Amino acid sequence: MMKKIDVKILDPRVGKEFPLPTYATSGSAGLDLRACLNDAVELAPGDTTLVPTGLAIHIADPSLAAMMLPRSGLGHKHGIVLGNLVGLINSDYQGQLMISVWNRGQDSFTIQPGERIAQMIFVPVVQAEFNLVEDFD
Amino acid sequence: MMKKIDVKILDPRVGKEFPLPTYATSGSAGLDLRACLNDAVELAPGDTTLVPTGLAIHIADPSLAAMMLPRSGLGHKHGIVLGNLVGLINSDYQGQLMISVWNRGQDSFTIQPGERIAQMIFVPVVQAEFNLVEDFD
Amino acid sequence: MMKKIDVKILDPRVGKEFPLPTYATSGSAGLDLRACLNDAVELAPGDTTLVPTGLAIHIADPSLAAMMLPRSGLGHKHGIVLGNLVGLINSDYQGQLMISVWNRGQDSFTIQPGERIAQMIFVPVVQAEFNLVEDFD
Ligand SMILES: O=c1ccn([C@H]2C[C@H](O)[C@@H](COP(=O)(O)OP(=O)(O)OP(=O)(O)O)O2)c(=O)[nH]1
Ligand SMILES: O=c1ccn([C@H]2C[C@H](O)[C@@H](COP(=O)(O)OP(=O)(O)OP(=O)(O)O)O2)c(=O)[nH]1
Ligand SMILES: O=c1ccn([C@H]2C[C@H](O)[C@@H](COP(=O)(O)OP(=O)(O)OP(=O)(O)O)O2)c(=O)[nH]1
Ligand SMILES: [Mg+2]
Ligand SMILES: [Mg+2]
Ligand SMILES: [Mg+2]
Repeated sequence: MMKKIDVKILDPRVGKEFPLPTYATSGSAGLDLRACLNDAVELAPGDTTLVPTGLAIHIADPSLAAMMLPRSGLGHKHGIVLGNLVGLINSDYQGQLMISVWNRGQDSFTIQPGERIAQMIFVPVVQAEFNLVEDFD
Repeated sequence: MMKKIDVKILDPRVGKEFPLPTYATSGSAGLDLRACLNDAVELAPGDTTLVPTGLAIHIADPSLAAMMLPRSGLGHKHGIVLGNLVGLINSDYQGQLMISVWNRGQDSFTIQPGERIAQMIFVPVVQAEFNLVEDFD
Repeated sequence: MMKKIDVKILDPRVGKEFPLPTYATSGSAGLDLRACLNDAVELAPGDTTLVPTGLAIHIADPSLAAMMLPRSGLGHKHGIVLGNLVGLINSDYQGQLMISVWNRGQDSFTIQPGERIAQMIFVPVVQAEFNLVEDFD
């Protein structure tokens, strides 16, 4: 299923020096997000840094959310994952998309400007209404 | 999409001193879960603690699951995430919802009673049946 | 919702000595994945190891992805989680399914051959097309 998502470019290098997020292939679940940075950021073991994307999206449909995830290679091989583990993006969020980058491993890592440092999937979400009961079936 | 989910209150403070989980806004993907605790729990760096919710849900529809996730602020800023990383709640689970709270950072943290310590999304899930093949297309 | 997923057995012990992944119950969201190993692997605190499944799947439908997650018991109780935190499996991926096993805790752990070391859910995914705007609504 396809959905057009409104995006506001906040940094003029996004779409230019830092390409807009893209699906690496046509069967790819996730779009790879790029670090919108002026200079490289050295992330020491155990440390977390907030990386700008230079963009804002507005999902708008409350039946939809996005989830930011590590990329497998960075996570597995380099211990470069998310400080919030999974980043949940609400349909009504219109701020800048930010990446909490966490070095969960033993080796210092250089986050380069423009690096595809995380990915994001769009998934349907269901809004629950609680029905109080004394017992289940 | 909307779904009524049966909930059993297990601790009588849930719905009273500890509010039932709620969507912070109407476009929010996740419901914030509250720590059903008698007293605050001090979580040292690197440590994990099992936090009760004082509630049980029964999703019941095998086309639906819930996923518990860190909240971004706690995860990023405080290193307060999940010890199981993501908590998957099965449609047929009827036990108490529990939160594995893990301090992945360097600073000791006080989990207060009633704190919105994690969030939960409901997502559709697909049940796979494997089709054995010698080769793909 | 149900979906047949093509699977290629890559190791002849899969489906024999190492059972194919299964839903523990009929309301279970996830299939438990087994470590296709010749011998046990001792995973020291803080270390990551790549575990084969001995199988390959081909989801094929770009409206579907899988997500690999820790199992709650291993994650919470033993600190045995995923080095990539969540493993996203793309619809067009046809390689061997691999598990990045990460010991996030303080105790050494033996990964036995055949152990149900992680689980996998199939979720619908939406492919986004960006619509550039100057302002949101
Ligand atoms: O990796 C992330 C995670 C979240 N967000 C944004 C989008 C999301 O809608 C908002 C709030 O996320 P969450 O609800 O997980 O964090 P919170 O701590 O509950 O903040 P709030 O009180 O605003 O809901 O932060 C990001 O930009 N990056
Ligand atoms: O953060 C969590 C994660 C899970 N659960 C409950 C709901 C879920 O349905 C059950 C089992 O979860 P999972 O299948 O991930 O753990 P397991 O180690 O495989 O236990 P089991 O053998 O019972 O399936 O534990 C929670 O209360 N909190
Ligand atoms: O735990 C995992 C995660 C991923 N994969 C496979 C399936 C997935 O389709 C592929 C690529 O995953 P991802 O896109 O997260 O990693 P990447 O670093 O971006 O590699 P690539 O550049 O190939 O997309 O790796 C696994 O076998 N196990
Ligand atoms: Mg990728
Ligand atoms: Mg929130
Ligand atoms: Mg299980």
